[PDB]
Amino acid sequence: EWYARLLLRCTRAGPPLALPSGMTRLTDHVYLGSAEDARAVLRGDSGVDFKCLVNMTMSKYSTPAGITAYHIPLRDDDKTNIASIMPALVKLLARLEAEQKPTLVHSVAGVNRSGAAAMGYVMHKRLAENPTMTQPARFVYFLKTYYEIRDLRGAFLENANFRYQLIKMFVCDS
Amino acid sequence: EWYARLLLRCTRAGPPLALPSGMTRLTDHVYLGSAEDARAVLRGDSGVDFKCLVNMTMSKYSTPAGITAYHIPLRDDDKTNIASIMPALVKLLARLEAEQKPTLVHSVAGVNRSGAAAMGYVMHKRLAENPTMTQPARFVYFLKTYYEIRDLRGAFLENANFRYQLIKMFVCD
Repeated sequence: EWYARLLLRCTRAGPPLALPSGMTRLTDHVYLGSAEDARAVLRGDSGVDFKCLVNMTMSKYSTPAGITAYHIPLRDDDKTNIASIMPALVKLLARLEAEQKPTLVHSVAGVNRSGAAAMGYVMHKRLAENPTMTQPARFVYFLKTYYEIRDLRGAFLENANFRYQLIKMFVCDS
Repeated sequence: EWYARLLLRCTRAGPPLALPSGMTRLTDHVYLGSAEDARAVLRGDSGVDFKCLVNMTMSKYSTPAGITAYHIPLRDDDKTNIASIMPALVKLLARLEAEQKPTLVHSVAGVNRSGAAAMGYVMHKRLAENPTMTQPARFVYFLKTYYEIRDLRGAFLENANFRYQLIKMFVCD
């Protein structure tokens, strides 16, 4: 696909000029964070009453009472497949959002694995709101949204493999 | 102005890996070239029976009988508004195309001033044929067209200011 490769290049932002510092609230109940943000939730040091944790790192952890952790172990590399994880994950995040359950999606740096989940969910939410959205409209929305989140976080979805898989799923596919 | 800055991210192709070496036919009657292509037409050494030349350089020239030269004085710098003259230039190129006059749009390197006219005219022609094209559709078409022409010419519309002005005019507006 030409438009997919074009968009992957449009979103090749080069090296991060800042690293994520703090969690970012993507929707009223979905948050994007790092291992540092996840650790703060687990210590009971968070200012948000998180009900769910979406762990996209290799290492599992125990959760205190009242917090449910969903473990999606992924490697931040160029061959990892996220095409079958993403449809289930965006549906899960949309269900937690609808249930008004504050959720933290995280991975070690809070950049690539969790960033891919964050991008997928934001794309999914927009398409749920406008299911008629054309392929060029989806293309431009992905572009604008990618740079909008990257502006807040400094580093976001740098992994070209994941970004391409997300472009294929939410821009190319109807 | 805010929307145009993303497409400008998309068309930052880096350094040219080749420079234009012959004219490029953009449409049935509109061609893009350099000073070298313009001088070949004027010597009667061209392979096309050109009826018009659109000179987008500061220096004017004389034309042989049967050839009409339109002079659009522009400099290739970061202090030029190419947008100011673009609506009348695309309107002129569309009229020459309709009159079926083979036309050569040129500037010294055949990259930036004539490249901006070439990009503007291709955008204009597409929108005239497809007037329902949406802003994202215009965005993607500009992007695809920019890389298509750059692939053929090596260097094309490298001047970021002209490229941004063209995005604003033909994609945003």
